[PDB]
Amino acid sequence: HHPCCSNPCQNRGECMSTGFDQYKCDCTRTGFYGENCTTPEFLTRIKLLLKPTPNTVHYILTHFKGVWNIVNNIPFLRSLIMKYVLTSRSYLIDSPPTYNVHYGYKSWEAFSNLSYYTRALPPVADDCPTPMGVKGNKELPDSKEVLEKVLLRREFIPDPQGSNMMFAFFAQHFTHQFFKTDHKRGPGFTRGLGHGVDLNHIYGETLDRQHKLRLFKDGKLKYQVIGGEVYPPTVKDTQVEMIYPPHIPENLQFAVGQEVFGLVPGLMMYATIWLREHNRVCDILKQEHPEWGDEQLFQTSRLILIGETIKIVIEDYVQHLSGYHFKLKFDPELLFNQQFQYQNRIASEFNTLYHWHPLLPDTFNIEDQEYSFKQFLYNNSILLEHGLTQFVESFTRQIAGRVAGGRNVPIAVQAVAKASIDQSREMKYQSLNEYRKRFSLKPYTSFEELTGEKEMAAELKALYSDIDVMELYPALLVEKPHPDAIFGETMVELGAPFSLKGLMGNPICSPQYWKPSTFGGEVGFKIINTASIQSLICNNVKGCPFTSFNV
Amino acid sequence: HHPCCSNPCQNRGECMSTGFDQYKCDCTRTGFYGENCTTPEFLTRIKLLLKPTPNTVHYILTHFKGVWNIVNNIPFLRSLIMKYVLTSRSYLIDSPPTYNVHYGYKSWEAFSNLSYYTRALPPVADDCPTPMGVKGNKELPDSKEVLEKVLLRREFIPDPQGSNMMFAFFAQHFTHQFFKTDHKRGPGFTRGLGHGVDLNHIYGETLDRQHKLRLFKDGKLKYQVIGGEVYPPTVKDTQVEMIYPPHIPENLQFAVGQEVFGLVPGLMMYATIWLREHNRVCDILKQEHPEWGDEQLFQTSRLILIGETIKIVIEDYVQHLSGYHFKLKFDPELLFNQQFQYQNRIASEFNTLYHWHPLLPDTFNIEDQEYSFKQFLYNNSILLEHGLTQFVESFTRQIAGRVAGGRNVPIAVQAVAKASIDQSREMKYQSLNEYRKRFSLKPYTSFEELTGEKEMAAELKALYSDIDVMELYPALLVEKPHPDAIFGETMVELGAPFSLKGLMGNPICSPQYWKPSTFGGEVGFKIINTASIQSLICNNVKGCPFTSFNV
Ligand code: COH
Ligand code: COH
Ligand SMILES: *[C@@H]1O[C@H](CO)[C@@H](O[C@@H]2O[C@H](CO)[C@@H](O[C@H]3O[C@H](CO)[C@@H](O)[C@H](O)[C@@H]3O)[C@H](O)[C@H]2NC(C)=O)[C@H](O)[C@H]1NC(C)=O
Ligand SMILES: *[C@@H]1O[C@H](CO)[C@@H](O[C@@H]2O[C@H](CO)[C@@H](O[C@H]3O[C@H](CO)[C@@H](O)[C@H](O)[C@@H]3O)[C@H](O)[C@H]2NC(C)=O)[C@H](O)[C@H]1NC(C)=O
Ligand SMILES: *[C@@H]1O[C@H](CO)[C@@H](O[C@H]2O[C@H](CO)[C@@H](O)[C@H](O)[C@H]2NC(C)=O)[C@H](O)[C@H]1NC(C)=O
Ligand SMILES: *[C@H]1O[C@@H](CO)[C@@H](O[C@@H]2O[C@H](CO)[C@@H](O)[C@H](O)[C@H]2NC(C)=O)[C@H](O)[C@H]1NC(C)=O
Ligand SMILES: CCCCC/C=C\C/C=C\C/C=C\C/C=C\CCCC(=O)O
Ligand SMILES: CCCCC/C=C\C/C=C\C/C=C\C/C=C\CCCC(=O)O
Ligand SMILES: CCCCCCCCO[C@@H]1O[C@H](CO)[C@@H](O)[C@H](O)[C@H]1O
Ligand SMILES: *[C@@H]1O[C@H](CO)[C@@H](O)[C@H](O)[C@H]1NC(C)=O
Ligand SMILES: *[C@@H]1O[C@H](CO)[C@@H](O)[C@H](O)[C@H]1NC(C)=O
Repeated sequence: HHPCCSNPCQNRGECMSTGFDQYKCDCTRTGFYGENCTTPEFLTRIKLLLKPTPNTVHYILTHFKGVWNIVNNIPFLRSLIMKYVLTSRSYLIDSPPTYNVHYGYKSWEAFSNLSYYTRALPPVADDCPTPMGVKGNKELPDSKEVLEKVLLRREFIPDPQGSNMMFAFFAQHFTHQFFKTDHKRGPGFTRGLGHGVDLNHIYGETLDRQHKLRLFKDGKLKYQVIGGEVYPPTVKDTQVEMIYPPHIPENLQFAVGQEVFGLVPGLMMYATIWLREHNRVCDILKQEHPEWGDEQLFQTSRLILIGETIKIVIEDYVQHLSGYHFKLKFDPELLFNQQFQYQNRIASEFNTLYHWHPLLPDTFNIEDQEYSFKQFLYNNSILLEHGLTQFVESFTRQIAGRVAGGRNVPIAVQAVAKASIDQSREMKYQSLNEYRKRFSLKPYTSFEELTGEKEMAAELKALYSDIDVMELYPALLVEKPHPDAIFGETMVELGAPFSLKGLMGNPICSPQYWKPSTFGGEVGFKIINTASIQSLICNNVKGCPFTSFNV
Repeated sequence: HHPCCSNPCQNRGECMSTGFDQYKCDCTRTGFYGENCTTPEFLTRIKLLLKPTPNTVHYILTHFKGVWNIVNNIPFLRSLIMKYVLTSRSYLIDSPPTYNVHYGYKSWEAFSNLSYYTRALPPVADDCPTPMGVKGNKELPDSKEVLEKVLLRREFIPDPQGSNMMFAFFAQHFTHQFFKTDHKRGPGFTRGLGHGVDLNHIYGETLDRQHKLRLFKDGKLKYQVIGGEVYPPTVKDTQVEMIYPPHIPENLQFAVGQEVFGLVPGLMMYATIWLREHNRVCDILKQEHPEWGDEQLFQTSRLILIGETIKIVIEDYVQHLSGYHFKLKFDPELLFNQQFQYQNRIASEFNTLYHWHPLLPDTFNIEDQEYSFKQFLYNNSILLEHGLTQFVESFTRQIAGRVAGGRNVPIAVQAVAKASIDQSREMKYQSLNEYRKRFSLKPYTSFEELTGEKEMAAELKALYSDIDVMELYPALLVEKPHPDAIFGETMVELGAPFSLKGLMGNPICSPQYWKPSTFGGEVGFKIINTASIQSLICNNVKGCPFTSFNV
């Protein structure tokens, strides 16, 4: 078998076979040496003695509310802290990207082929004696048994952090610009070739699709007016291909950037809000620049919406998830005297960890109605009937499920949760503990340490035998959550660096783009710098209902 | 007409219209303020006073051989100076890239559409009152007149720097991996989507093409053996599309990575040399890793060849071009504590300035034969008759033509030179002095200052009237050369920053790639770090003939 099956190299050292039975570890720039790169260099000793744990940094940020109140009101210090938040997470992600599902070693093919998701850890070799390498049993536990024992929802568990349905649907809408698995090719492949926040879910992935969605007047996107309200145009009008069941009538087949957004009225809500926003920004730009043509109005509006999106994701969305008392800041300038790569490649593990189906409720509560999954799926009538104002009011009110803590996956989507495990295995993911070490965390020594609890730990020990063969995805869903939090430590420590890179990596955050002239001057720049989830809703939804990401 | 037609913004300020008749300059991070970014900040006023001119720096680097002899032999000093050399340029190229032929303002379409060449300066707006903005006559001079008066070769002018045909054909082969204009779409479009040193001219732009060229045994490329000599395989055997006129014998229809390489036996010489090198690197790696498959052998060899290419381009090719007494070094480690983006986008102006058709001789002298263009074009028969050994010996001995200094473009390729001019105009290039200002050079004040002479200066003045509307491409070919040099100041100052970025930007230069394990261990790594144009020929050409880029 492959000599590297046992994952012998530690601390980011690269394994390489040196014969049928032998390996070598490349220890370059890791700060360690020896056969397995475990012997610390002197300066590394001093850094390991000094640097605080992830769980210490997290306490400070989630406590001392009174001190953060001082810090948040002093611009110099807020900037300084935000700088730290950005740069600490930096060295964790390979940029330029490295491995993918087919390449456990660097190659030009892996670098150059954008159809692949990248990989934070190489896949387990095809010939390894166990699924995880050398440890554990010959087969992993049946995914069905794993799902049923510790993942599936008994009683609904509300998110103690107070996440609402505006948050769950925003998460779904936002992330589906860059998680677009190409099922024709396989789970390690993506159709999101821009690899980040390019708003293709509004504008289309291809220029052909963008042009069918565009009005070609005033920079705008096509739309229709139903009962005085602006909604996306139809499939029959744009000739834009969308995914709908056969029985969905012509008038209810809305056409938007991302082919799947007719699945859920929650997604169509956000699709409508953002289409309105784009056309709203066109109106503003036209006032500032009566001399501009359609193409410049369109392109400039797009850039402004990319900035709004990054702004919102950091300052409302990430802010809410973090539970930090410190006020996060979207300021590209903080990175201007740092080493940082303005480029991104979406990691497969970023997709996997983002399978937050526990967020979904048992029913979808809009006004006085309580819709089942059967009723909610593919029903845009629900949207037209109630209206966007009622959708926002209702979803702002309705609490989401806890993600970590185990047993919170709604039964309606059990097939989807099983697929994340199966697909995880098909893509040959390494173990939870391998991923924890890759992200500077101590491996878990037992299932009890992982769950924080006794009953689930025992199911898992009976299923997996060894903690070092526990899989990443189920673990994220069963993990001991932070105190009163939606997530546990592994989700946060893996998620945040991937997030930082997708957000700050965007070319609009680079010095040559981050100028008022890129956005049509000071007014356009200001739209970016004052954007929020509330203003997005307020500016585009009748009656300006109150909103946020918590109940 | 567009209010930015006159190009009022200086010092890299950005121009933006604010109404039909007004503009605003964006001076962010330029070091200047005021209406056209012409007033220097205090620190800028100081930076200017002290910073040496490019001609001063050029003089220092081409004199004091006795000091450079010391510096070249003290590794620490050599690295310091090279670090300066690499970082002085840097800040001159927009990366992430910005403009293109269709976008004179930043847009997502320009950022993301890899089919375009990028642009160091935005195009002149379509509605400007004169071809170059507002200066000059309503029509530029007839391109045939410019070509005939100041470009076409009367007597052959030899390169006073001693460049040979090994150099000339090296330039053509190397640059045709990234200058691959998509004539189906227009001059501003490329088929080289990898945008740099990917070695697609050897391996193919697409996976379909690569797979047809590969042997699928031991990582190797397919080949044929004619008279005991290894040559590229045929169109018939591989089903690889090549450009050949109908009359070419089947076995002389060689198939290689780049479709136009059958055009010149000169190019097919290097295609054969590099094909040999790849299969040779396979043999070494197979010996090191008898446990590896064909796929890993191929990919690792590819990475090694990319490293070899960059190494040779810096230390032999650029070294020779530069005229420096200082020895340039290929060492990615020098940028690890620097700010630098590991990405590149090929600029249209880099393509334009690289039209060095004056390098070409009047005849091609191999052994005792003198070949005319008509005889040499498409004649791989010449290659087989004489052999690679005689090709190298002959090409090492034959002098190339001077590029600047005027009147040295061979009439055999007059259509190509005319096209360079016509295409510049179709792509709406800004004028020479606009390009000089973009690259930190004083604009030329007269045609006599540009040429250093009187006769061409007078023809150019009668043709163009104003120096401020002189065009880039003809200017590079008539420019007064550096003392006893092949080029003028404008070629070096524009060319060098584009080069750095295309060489150091490559992902193999990034800290996560620049490790022995990336190249299959110390043995792969050392092939890169000891590569030279002499070693390339020595290892792959029968009899190990002496070679170099100068006669
Ligand atoms: C971020 C939170 C989130 C939410 C709230 C959410 C809400 C919902 C929802 C109710 C609104 C339904 C009916 C579904 C149903 C699905 N989801 Co999500 N999904 C979410 C994150 C994801 C992600 C990420 C993927 C992977 C998408 C991809 O790769 O294309 C996904 C994939 C899926 C798939 C395809 C899985 C497969 O077979 O490969 C289905 C079906 N699901 N999801
Ligand atoms: C670098 C020096 C150099 C040399 C030595 C050289 C040597 C020779 C040569 C030798 C016998 C011949 C017959 C030609 C003839 C041509 N060259 Co060059 N070329 C050179 C630099 C270039 C560049 C750069 C282009 C643009 C290619 C593109 O953009 O596709 C080019 C383009 C061309 C074209 C039209 C573009 C196309 O259709 O591909 C012809 C015809 N030529 N050239
Ligand atoms: C990026 O990687 C993709 C996966 O390797 C690759 O897609 C693959 O491309 C090949 C070659 O074009 C396809 O093979 C096809 O052609 C062969 C030989 O003629 C047939 O026998 C096959 O049936 C097939 O039609 C593969 O189908 C395809 N593999 C997939 C989709 O998984 C992309 O081409 C790569 N992208 C780039 C830009 O090179
Ligand atoms: C890269 O940017 C390219 C430059 O615009 C772009 O090429 C253009 O593609 C469009 C749409 O695919 C073509 O326009 C089409 O318009 C109508 C359809 O209603 C047809 O009748 C036309 O024949 C044509 O298909 C343009 O012709 C084409 N422009 C060219 C080739 O110069 C690329 O599509 C962009 N690439 C990406 C990845 O977006
Ligand atoms: C190198 O790291 C590896 C860890 O996998 C070690 O390999 C061995 O570890 C055990 C102790 O010597 C032995 O029982 C095994 O034979 C072997 N492991 C396997 C899976 O074959 C090795 O000890 C480490 N060496 C150093 C210097 O610490
Ligand atoms: C700097 O920017 C330029 C823009 O061109 C300059 O405008 C020009 O002023 C000239 C001197 O009087 C005029 O001859 C000319 O009318 C005008 N150019 C055009 C095309 O309108 C601005 O005056 C100057 N501003 C400052 C403050 O220096
Ligand atoms: C293209 C991908 C980039 C966009 C993704 C953006 C956000 C995804 C959000 C969260 C991922 C998972 C966990 C992060 C939770 C809290 C962050 C605190 C750390 C920080 O303060 O950073
Ligand atoms: C990393 C090396 C780059 C630094 C070079 C520093 C000084 C170079 C001096 C002169 C170079 C001469 C001419 C420039 C014109 C074309 C570039 C050719 C190299 C390439 O095709 O790329
Ligand atoms: C082989 C070159 C063809 C050029 C012929 C047409 C252009 C005439 O051009 C003339 O050429 C003369 C001789 O070099 C010069 O003295 C003149 O300055 C130039 O205008
Ligand atoms: C569709 O949703 C609507 C709400 O307007 C509901 O009345 C109807 O029952 C739903 N149809 C299905 C198939 O569930
Ligand atoms: C082909 O090149 C050969 C030299 O081997 C030469 O004799 C012959 O004239 C060339 N063919 C043409 C069409 O010039």
